[PDB]
Amino acid sequence: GPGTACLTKALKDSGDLLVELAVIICAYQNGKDLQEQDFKELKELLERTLERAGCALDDIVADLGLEELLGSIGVSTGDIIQGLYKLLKELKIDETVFNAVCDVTKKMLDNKCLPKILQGDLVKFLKDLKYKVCIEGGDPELIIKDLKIILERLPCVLGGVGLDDLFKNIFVKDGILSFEGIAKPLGDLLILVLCPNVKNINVSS
Repeated sequence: GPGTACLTKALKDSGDLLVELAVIICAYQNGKDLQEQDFKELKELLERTLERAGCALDDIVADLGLEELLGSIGVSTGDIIQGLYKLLKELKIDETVFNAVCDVTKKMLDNKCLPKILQGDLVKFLKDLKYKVCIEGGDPELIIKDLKIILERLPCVLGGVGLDDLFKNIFVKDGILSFEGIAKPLGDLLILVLCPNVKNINVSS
């Protein structure tokens, strides 16, 4: 249908749609003890994300067939998410990218980052890491400074460790960033998870 058609083309366009959808889908699927307002905001984010790509969620829901009669007034967001996920696989999306984004999203939820995922801030975070942190030929003192600015806007990823104490434990050592003491979990997340993800995806600054 028109909704699936629009989505199909939109995924082939230069943009962040696949990554953004993966975040939304995996947040819905993995979030723990989600509030009703969380579910409402996730749907609003899906609607907005599709609109920005030139598509309408209503059209997609029509094509998923969720709107016939059925045993409810309205369509459940869970059904939309599961339908959308199945549809994406039918459209042969890059599941390597999808799964890598999904795994990252899971880790960010475990750090209580949902309120910021809801604000659409996660893709922004990956963009900043891609161009300011996970880079080649960078000045490590400058990278430390840039990381400080970035994390200050997404403090949930610090996992309760204050920014000030975290950076008491981040040093240049032998030309590479060194994450010592209480900063080691953050360093692991960057080095093992986030930097490989942002190198994998193509996304604008």
